[PDB]
Amino acid sequence: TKQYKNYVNGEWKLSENEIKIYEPASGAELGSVPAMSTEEVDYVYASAKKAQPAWRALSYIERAAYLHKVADILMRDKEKIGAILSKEVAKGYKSAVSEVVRTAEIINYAAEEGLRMEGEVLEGGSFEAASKKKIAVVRREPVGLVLAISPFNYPVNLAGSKIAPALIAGNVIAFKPPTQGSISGLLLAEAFAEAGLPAGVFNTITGRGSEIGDYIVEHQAVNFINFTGSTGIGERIGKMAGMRPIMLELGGKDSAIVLEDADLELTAKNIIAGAFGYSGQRCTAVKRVLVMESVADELVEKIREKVLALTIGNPEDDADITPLIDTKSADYVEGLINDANDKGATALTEIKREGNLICPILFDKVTTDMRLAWEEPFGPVLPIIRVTSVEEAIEISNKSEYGLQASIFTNDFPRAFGIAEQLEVGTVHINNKTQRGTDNFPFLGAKKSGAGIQGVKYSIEAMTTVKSVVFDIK
Amino acid sequence: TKQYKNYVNGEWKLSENEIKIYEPASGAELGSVPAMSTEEVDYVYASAKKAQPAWRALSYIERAAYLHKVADILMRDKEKIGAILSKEVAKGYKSAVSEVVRTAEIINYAAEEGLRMEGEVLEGGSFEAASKKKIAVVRREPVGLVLAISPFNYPVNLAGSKIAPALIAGNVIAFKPPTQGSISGLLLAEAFAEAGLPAGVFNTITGRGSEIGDYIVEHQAVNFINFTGSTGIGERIGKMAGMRPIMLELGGKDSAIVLEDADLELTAKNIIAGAFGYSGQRCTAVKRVLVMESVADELVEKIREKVLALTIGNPEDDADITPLIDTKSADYVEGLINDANDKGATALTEIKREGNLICPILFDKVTTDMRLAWEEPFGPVLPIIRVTSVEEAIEISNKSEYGLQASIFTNDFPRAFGIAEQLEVGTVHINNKTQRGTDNFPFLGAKKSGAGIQGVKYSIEAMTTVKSVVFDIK
Amino acid sequence: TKQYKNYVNGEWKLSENEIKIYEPASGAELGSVPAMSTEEVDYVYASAKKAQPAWRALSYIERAAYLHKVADILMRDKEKIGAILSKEVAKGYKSAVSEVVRTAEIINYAAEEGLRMEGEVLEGGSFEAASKKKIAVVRREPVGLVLAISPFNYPVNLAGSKIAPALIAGNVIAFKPPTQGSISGLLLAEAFAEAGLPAGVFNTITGRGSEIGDYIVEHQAVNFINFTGSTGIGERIGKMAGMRPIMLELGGKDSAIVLEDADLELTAKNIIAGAFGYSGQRCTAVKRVLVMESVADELVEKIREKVLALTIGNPEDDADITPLIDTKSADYVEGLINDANDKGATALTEIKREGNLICPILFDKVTTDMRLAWEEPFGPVLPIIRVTSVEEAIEISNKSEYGLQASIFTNDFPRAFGIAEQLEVGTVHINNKTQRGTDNFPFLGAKKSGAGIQGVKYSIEAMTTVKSVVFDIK
Amino acid sequence: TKQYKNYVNGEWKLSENEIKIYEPASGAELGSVPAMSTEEVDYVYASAKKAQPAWRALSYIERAAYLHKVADILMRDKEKIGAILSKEVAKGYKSAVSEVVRTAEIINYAAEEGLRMEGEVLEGGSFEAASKKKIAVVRREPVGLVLAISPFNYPVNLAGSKIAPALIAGNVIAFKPPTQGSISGLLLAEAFAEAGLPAGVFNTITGRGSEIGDYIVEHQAVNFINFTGSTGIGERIGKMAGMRPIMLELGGKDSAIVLEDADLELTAKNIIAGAFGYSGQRCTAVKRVLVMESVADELVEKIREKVLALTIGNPEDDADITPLIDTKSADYVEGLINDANDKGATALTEIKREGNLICPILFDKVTTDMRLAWEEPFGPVLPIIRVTSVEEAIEISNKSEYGLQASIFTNDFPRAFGIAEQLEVGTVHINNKTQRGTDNFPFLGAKKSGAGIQGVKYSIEAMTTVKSVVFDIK
Repeated sequence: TKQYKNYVNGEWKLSENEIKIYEPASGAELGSVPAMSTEEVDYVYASAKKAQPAWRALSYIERAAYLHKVADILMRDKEKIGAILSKEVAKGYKSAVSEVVRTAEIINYAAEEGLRMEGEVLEGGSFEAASKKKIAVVRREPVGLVLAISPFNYPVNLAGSKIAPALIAGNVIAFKPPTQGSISGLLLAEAFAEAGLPAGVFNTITGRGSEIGDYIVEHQAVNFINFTGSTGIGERIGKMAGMRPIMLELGGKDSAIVLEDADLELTAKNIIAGAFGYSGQRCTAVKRVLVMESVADELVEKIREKVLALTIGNPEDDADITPLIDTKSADYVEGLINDANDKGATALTEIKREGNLICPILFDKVTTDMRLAWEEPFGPVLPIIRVTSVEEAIEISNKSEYGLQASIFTNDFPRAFGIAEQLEVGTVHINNKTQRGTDNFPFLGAKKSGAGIQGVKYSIEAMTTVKSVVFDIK
Repeated sequence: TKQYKNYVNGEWKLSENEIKIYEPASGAELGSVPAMSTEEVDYVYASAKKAQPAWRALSYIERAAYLHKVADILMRDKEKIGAILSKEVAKGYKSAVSEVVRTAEIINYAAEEGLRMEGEVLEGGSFEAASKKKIAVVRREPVGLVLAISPFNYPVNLAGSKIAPALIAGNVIAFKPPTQGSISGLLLAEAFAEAGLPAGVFNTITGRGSEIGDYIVEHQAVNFINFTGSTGIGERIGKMAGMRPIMLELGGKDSAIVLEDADLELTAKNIIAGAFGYSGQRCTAVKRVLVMESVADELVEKIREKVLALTIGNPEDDADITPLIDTKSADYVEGLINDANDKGATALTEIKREGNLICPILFDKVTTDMRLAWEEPFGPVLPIIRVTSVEEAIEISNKSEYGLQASIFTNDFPRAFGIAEQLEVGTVHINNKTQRGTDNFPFLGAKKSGAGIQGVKYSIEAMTTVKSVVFDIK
Repeated sequence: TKQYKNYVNGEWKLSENEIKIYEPASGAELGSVPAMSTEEVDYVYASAKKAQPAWRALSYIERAAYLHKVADILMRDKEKIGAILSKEVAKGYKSAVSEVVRTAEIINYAAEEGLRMEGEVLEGGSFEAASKKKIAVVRREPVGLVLAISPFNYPVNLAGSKIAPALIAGNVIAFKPPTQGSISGLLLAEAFAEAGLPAGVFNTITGRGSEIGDYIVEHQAVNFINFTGSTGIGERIGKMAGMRPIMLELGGKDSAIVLEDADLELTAKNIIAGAFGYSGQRCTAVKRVLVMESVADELVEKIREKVLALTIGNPEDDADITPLIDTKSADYVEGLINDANDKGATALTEIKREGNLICPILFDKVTTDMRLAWEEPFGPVLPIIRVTSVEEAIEISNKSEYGLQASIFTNDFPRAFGIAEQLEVGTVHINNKTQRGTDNFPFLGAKKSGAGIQGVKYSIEAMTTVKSVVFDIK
Repeated sequence: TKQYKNYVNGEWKLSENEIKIYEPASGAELGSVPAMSTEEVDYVYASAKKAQPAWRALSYIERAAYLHKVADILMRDKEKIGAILSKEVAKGYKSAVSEVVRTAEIINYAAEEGLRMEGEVLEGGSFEAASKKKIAVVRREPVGLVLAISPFNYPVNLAGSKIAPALIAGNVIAFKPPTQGSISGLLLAEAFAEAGLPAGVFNTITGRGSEIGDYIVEHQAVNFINFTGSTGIGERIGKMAGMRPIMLELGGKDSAIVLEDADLELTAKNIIAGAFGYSGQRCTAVKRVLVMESVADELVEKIREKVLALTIGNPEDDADITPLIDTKSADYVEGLINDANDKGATALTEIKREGNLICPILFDKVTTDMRLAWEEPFGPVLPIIRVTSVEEAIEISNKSEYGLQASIFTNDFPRAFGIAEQLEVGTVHINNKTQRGTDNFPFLGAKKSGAGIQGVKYSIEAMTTVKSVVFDIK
């Protein structure tokens, strides 16, 4: 079989055992990745800790140059990498190539953002007259070794957004991609290998959850854990971290609040795009519509018609709706569809499943007593919940355990800003669908949606600490 | 006569000659102020330069405590000071007392804003690998001696907004109030004297323009000139400054852009307040209305009626419209009223003048061919100019030589933000009248309206320089 | 007995059970504090969550005014409060009064630091051409309810440093002081009650660890846990926090690195002050001396003599060395003294204990094989460890599990900066003893010494989150 | 003759008249440049003002890409450009090639520094309770058209340090290089032409001072004047600017303060390098040594010997000492040498001049009564002034009208920081020669040495203004 290797301490290494990966859309084998042992994980960390001092000793300019080369290589092989990424996670080909390009953009931006690292000088005389000759020279420093873990829906992009910001500051990296998406993660590692970064500064890890899952997080060598995935695992990682710093991006149930003075055509278009992108397999996606009753009927018809125009099919054909990641996922989405349909909701598009390919579906008349009103599906299913007041919309929205982002469709901005202050989310989009949009902007979530503030600049601050040197002037 | 003295080097001093001040509303004598000689100005500067080093040597906390005491004293004597300020510049009594309270607020805020002064530490390795062991410790420093000159409409408030920000940073002060308003300026000086600031750090100057006007600005001892007054004088000061730093707040012809979807009642109320406050004797005041033709008639009627509700009379009665500062001013405003009325404009309120008291007047159908469409009157007269497109409104607005602030009345914010980017002004108020409002916000003007960015924080940065100390780590 | 009450939802409340507090120096009863039940804790949290929205709705200026009043009241009653604080934790009277004054200073500073809260505006066109009309308006927001827990050595000061920074931002407070020091904590609460803050925004909690210890931390109502205490408890709190934000200040074993070119008299004086203050019961205190062999003998003699000049006795007499907090503590310190003495170290001052009062002791010839070389004693005992190179000093220092602060005594600054970059600590003092010194400066620790960056400004950033509003310009 | 053209509005243009340029070292003709008329200057400005709006409308990312291409082209042709620059200003070949490379570094750095432009959001409730619902969205904006004028000693480097920072922010450029160095300036223009920037955004100007000198500065189309040259011209430009913003880097007389505990070998080496680089034709260069008497004799001998090792000759041979820019310059330097020698100073190296090539000379026993002690020579001549106290050194130093930078050679840093606070300069180098070193660091001068703060980041802030949009939340 086409056997892939891990990049450890400047060497490509196979393990005694391996894991075979198949294509979610065809079932065809793509190749295999190593199934690491805890001893092999120990070697990755030892190598990283060994290389850190010399990496930190380099100038910012040299570290940025390395990252810039990685990005150039990725741009060169985007079609090559995109081809395999498309097949591994059943993502449309064009979209798969876009993820690689966006990974290059974030890597370049983090390189330049991080080389403009600066500290501050504080005055003792600001707080006390007797300490006026005392000043504090404060400079930023890396936290050490960072463990970065990416998700299946963006195995390459949501890896680079952790790796580049960590490396430019002087930290070393141990990268753990998702098993379903590990081949693409190893393809990303090749660019780092070709760029020539010193041995041990960048390493990869692959294996089975029951063998190295808790082990990679609990390890004393790890100084920071940056992760994107499920809420359950995220909660667990937070506890296993102890008092060590973390960054987590978990679930979402983004709501789109639609007022009576909204532009319904623009609203309909943005909701369709945000809700069905990648078959609904996104954390930042419109997952519930809270619309004022007086404009509900009209909005639902626009959305209904647009759903019927979506393409359904294979990754190679660039279909809007592709097969879901695995059988277990489709089974879950199916169970939510049954609950709503059996409880009274009105399905405005046909319920159909062939293999793991679920056709897009719009559900009207959804009530807070239904599972679909609160649970994150991660499938092509959108619920419409009608309200009679903006106050009610705010209550239902904040009632959720999630708080990633929110959309407000209205022509009254001062009012939209007021509502936005009340919503328990990280980001609020006015007259636009939710999105991580513009990686320079802050990205965070409230309640169970996460911990820590992302976005290039914020990721760098998060994965660095401070060093204060105090002395008296004579 | 009640003879006032200047505060110089910890002493109250009279001059051989004096200037008598009268009340603009009654003509009654208020007292007299010294008419300084150039030699006396030389002594003020010599004293200030002598005291600067020891003042700079104090801690930030000690300098803030002094300023806080000045503010407490002003609050104690607000009725006392307000009484005389009301009579000196013909400002309503209540309003006169408000200026003193606002002066105390700015003094306290500048004290606390300035004690939180901090520098930065820069990395050599950001720009060049070879310089990675080189860092730069950058701290703020005062510019030296600051010459502060206040205006007649706010002789105390627009003095403190220069003095406090300058003093907290470590600069010394030479304060020159307007001749008509010098008594109030000397009343402000008493608080500084009672607070006990060291001799020479704060001093006052009074005299005749033809004797010390250019002299006080051209003097080599002066390191910064902070001024508020007329555009002509401002231009002249900029030239006399040479290459020395300055801060100027000059004229204005603020426009209120009214779109077809605006709330006309709110628009009418804000325009009336902004245009007639203190009889129009303000730089930041609505001085021209650019309204879309379709809503013009309705807006003009609301404004017409509100003008008729304004009170007209004496300062002691807290009238909205009080007598103008002097005869020359009323004569000028009168000439602008004749030009417009003789050229065809439609006066919607009677033209009346008794002494230097001009009744408020609204002019409809004003064209760009009239003087009133461009010239700053500084009197109770408001011109209405009708337009047929937002593009035309933007052209007429930017056509002016002034660029202080602007108002936009509309319910479309994204569009308002777009228009705002096109307007050549410092500040744009959406659905509200222009104003220096909130002294923490930046205050500046484009084109002929000024030089430098004001507002507490920005005033401190402006009146300070930087000191960079570079060394290599071993 | 003199029975104290908790301040809950604007009311003073007793519990069914109580805890009697005695004076560590005399054994005399001071009074009693409530022993809360889990239901009573539920009421405190419910009240706080209920009052938060209206508290957040107030302007920054109003919240600062409240805090300023609290500080003024504390200053008024400093002797009154200091008298009892001195007796409760066996701290010298004058020093006890100083803690109250410093608490007032931090409360006032946090009020003014927090009202100058500002956000940022980011450009979409910085990252992508297609997003140039998109901007992000980012403003700070409170995290919700903050649980503040203070230590016994600074029950009032290290309470206010958490409370004020939390309150000014818009968060509500639940304050849990140490049981031994709960009376002083309740005396601090009286100032908050007299200042008139709304019911529910500030509340206190007192009780037994085995009844409400884990309960107060695990509670879902709590959004942030700010704590100062032991490393063991700190680790536990971090785990119980889950993925919720925290702030921890734990143990320390600060080292004083002394080079051959150091000024030995200044070094000796600073080491004596830092090591014996409050009988060694401080986290930021010189706890081990790593001196170059060639200057060791001379330094040890200076330190020896200075130890003999320290006063020993009762709190009311302002003695340098007062009785330790409790019997268990003295027993522990005693065990460390025996280990070192039995293993070969050279005691240069007599070993004596009467009650819980341990006389100050200096130990020379300490080796890394002794407990005293690594364990935090929290008693008047100082170990001297000789080295032969700066490289050895750095290895021994970083070998510790703690990393709060460090001192370097030398006349070569460029070299001191280089060493400082290698030390695994938060703050490095050059030619001065360690200290939290100047509460505006950052205060943090590495490894097991803590989590999060303190200092007024940093405490405010830590206990706040961000809210991003994104929209497109037209 | 090899006739060069100006780049105007996307076209290369000749003028009716021209100016022939010769090589300062050989007298051989290099070619010719246009001698523009005032009408031709009018066309450059009209074209620039016409192109500005569309340039400002592009995204930051697009403007940075353009600048990055300019830098890549310069790197490609460095030998080509360096060859001619070496001959035009008589600069060593290798050094001439270094200037081009450094120009590329600054252009790339300014591109990335400028795309990370961000504003701030301010709270109304910080200053007043009644204004809590009012916020200010503040974003940066370009000033318009920038006139950049470079010097002869760095015609290309000190052009790019103005151009790149101006262009990335959205301003348009009109570049005026020195006549002696205009060919190299036009070679720099070719890179901008090849990079394909829109017509009118970048333009060049060449001509005679008596024809377009005041004209280019006084022109109303110009919004900012950025200049590097002589103090006399700089003063004049400041006055001609009126109240428009400026940036000036003028003369210098940098002093090297040498204390008794200094490392004399390191001191000697740094002084030689700083004083004789490019034959002393630098603003930031050690121009006077203020050494404590007790170590003077030893330092002077080291310096004496090192001067004798300097190479003297032609640009093509990479000599340390090359011929001076013109005859008038050599004549001036000669006059300073005579004054000192005739007044009693001790010349420790021979006085020799052949053509415009003056051999390097060291003058000991210089007194404040000699011209060489205060006047900027711009030639290979270094004066040694002995002092008896640090206080005296500080007085003599600050006595100068110049205040660019300063060096302090000592092993006592706390003391060096104290002295640095007293020195009236922009930058102070501890144990190193003066230099613009690291273009990310701030670069400014006190007194007659300039106006405005340079350095990449500071240059961008200087050539931009602010736009404040204020509105109320509902």
